[PDB]
Amino acid sequence: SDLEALRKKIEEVGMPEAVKTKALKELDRLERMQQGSPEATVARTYLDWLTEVPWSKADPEVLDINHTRQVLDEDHYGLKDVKERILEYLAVRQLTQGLDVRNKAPILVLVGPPGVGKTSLGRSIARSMNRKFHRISLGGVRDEAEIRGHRRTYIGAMPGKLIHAMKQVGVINPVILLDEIDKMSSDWRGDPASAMLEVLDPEQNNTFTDHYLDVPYDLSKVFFITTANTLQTIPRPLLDRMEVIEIPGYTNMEKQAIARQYLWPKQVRESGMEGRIEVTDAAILRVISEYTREAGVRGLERELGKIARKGAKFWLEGAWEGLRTIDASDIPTYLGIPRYRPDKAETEPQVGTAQGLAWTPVGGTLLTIEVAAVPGSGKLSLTGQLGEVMKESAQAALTYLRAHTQDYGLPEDFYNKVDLHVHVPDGATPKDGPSAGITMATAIASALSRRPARMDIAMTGEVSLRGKVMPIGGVKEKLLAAHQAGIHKIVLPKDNEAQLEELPKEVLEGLEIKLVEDVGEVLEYLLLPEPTMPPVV
Amino acid sequence: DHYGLKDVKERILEYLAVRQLTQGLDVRNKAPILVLVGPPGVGKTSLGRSIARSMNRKFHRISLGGVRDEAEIRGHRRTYIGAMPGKLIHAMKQVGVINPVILLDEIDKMSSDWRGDPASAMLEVLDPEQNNTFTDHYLDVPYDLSKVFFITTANTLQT
Ligand SMILES: *[B]([O])([O])[C]([C]C1=[C][C]=[C][C]=[C]1)[N]C(=O)[C]([C]C1=[C][C]=[C][C]=[C]1)[N]C(=O)C1=[C]N=[C][C]=N1
Ligand SMILES: Nc1ncnc2c1ncn2[C@@H]1O[C@H](COP(=O)(O)OP(=O)(O)O)[C@@H](O)[C@H]1O
Repeated sequence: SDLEALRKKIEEVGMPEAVKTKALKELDRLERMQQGSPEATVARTYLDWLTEVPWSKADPEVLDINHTRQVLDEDHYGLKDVKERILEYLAVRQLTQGLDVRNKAPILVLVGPPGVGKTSLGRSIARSMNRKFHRISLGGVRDEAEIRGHRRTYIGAMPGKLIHAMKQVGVINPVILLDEIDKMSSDWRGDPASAMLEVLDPEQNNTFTDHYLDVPYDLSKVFFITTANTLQTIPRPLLDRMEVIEIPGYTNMEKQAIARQYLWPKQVRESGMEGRIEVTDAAILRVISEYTREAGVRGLERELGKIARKGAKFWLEGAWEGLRTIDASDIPTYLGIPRYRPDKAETEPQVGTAQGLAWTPVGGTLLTIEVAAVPGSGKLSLTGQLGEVMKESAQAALTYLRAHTQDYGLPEDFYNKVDLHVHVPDGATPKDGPSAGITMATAIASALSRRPARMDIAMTGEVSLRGKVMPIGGVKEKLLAAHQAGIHKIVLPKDNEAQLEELPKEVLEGLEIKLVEDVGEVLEYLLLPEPTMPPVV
Repeated sequence: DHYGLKDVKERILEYLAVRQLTQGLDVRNKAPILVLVGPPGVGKTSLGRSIARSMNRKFHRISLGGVRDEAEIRGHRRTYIGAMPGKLIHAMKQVGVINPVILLDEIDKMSSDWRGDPASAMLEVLDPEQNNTFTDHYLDVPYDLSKVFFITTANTLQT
């Protein structure tokens, strides 16, 4: 009577008319499963979903931003303006919920380096709305292999892994998540972006065309959270209807915060030791700096585990009572020898030198431009694997000085008898871009005038010929690098006064950001008023 | 539809005249299909949907830039136990109007790799004496492509 039990469950689940006739034809067709079977064994994976797929299994959608906020921060730190845009996508649905919402609304998409929080939010955003998070690992699909299930052309007509999200969950109003959509390639037959349109259509996400599940499934509420790292490979006909929210990356303060309570324990327990060893907050800072050189945090936790594991072996090597503590005075005994020096400022004013700030995709760096003035013919040597653009900024600063030899008390004929030389340690890393011109403008001015330039001041500003300081890019990462180096005075163009707000409130208080517009402001600020070394001529 | 463009719309009012004023002849005789240009601030094909809507017709769209294979507009032979025809007839299917206007969707990045160049496919329907003489793999029968008023518009005119 099992061939009749298929009636019992198919007639009782659901059922919408859109999927009613889809069984009334095959409710009888598959009963020939004694011989073969071309069309009787290929229908057990037909009802076993239909007899098991949920219908109308609803859930109380959270209409309380405090239900979300008070638990989102319960899982993640910082990302304030980021979390500001997150809620900004949330309550747009609950303003027209039920009807006049599912018909048209943008799609949330998260982009950021793969170390920073990208998937945990999915479990965080879903649990905060009484649904079921699901991490469809799309990394591995770049072709027309499985974006919609096969036909009934074989016995292995297992549904599409996409619609299996509707199978794995037991409700009809889930939170379905994707991973790294830019891991595709739409350059051959069966464009893998075509189906995703219908899957993500803010108009027909209630019709899921397939090849074995011939009926386009009707899914009323399917909350979506899309993740990626590169906007480029993301399909074009999909990107154009996504209110994408970027995920920036961490700072050396929050990097100490997360690992203080999240990464360290969630790696200590799994390290056998369930509270029999603990690392001090000061010690983490070393591991924060001297071994962590990643934008995200995926690289960080691996070190702490390596501490725990190699720490665990010490127990079997020799026991110790209670919990053993680990401070910044014993870390190398666990992780080995450091791999990245810190970048600490120098304090004592030096001749013809300045503190340059450089942006890098993994943070910020404090570079030290240094120049020399030797009796020569007037050449200009720009050394240190400098980029072609920066070399232009060097003369740009130098030429400005040449027309103002009296105004800063420079040598009258330094264009002619003083052969400069600009170096930027280290010598192996390609340094590029016009922003550092304000600094160069300083050291060159100092080196000629023999008045030292104080180093407790950071500076960065692109220079123009007649002398106006122009805006730069990446003020956020640079300043953050400057503070963690221990600098408390910064010089910055007037234009970038706007983007000063992105810094945390604390660092902004720590720095006395001098805001300038012309170089004449800087050279009075930075140069010692007295001559300490003899000139060239 | 939009605001301004008094120097824009008429350049199609000076285009549709060749069809109404002369029907049967000079209405499908290899007419010059449109093209538009402007800064990258204005919504340009936003006028597109308001062309059929302006003439009461309907509208469909297939990404010709994404048209680079035979699972696209080209046909699927009837030998198989399952296969879908080209999106040309499918486009005709989703619509209920034999002349569905189609913007040249993203053809601005048109490649011409294997499985039929999307240009040769247009040659059949675009040619005024060939559109009535289509040919599928889904079928074999010369299928009369009456009209698909392509609205060509992009900011690339080289590849
Ligand atoms: B400026 O262009 O933003 C700056 C100039 C500079 C600063 C410090 C030392 C040397 C030069 N350069 C950079 O920030 C560049 C990145 C860049 C390049 C072009 C346009 C914008 C930004 N980064 C570096 O040169 C760099 C950073 N870290 C290590 C090595 N090089
Ligand atoms: N704001 C945050 N608070 C706590 N942990 C975080 C935060 N952001 C990221 N993480 C950690 O980063 C890790 C990311 O891992 P995973 O999700 O596998 O990679 P991806 O970042 O590519 O999604 C998680 O283990 C998570 O614990």
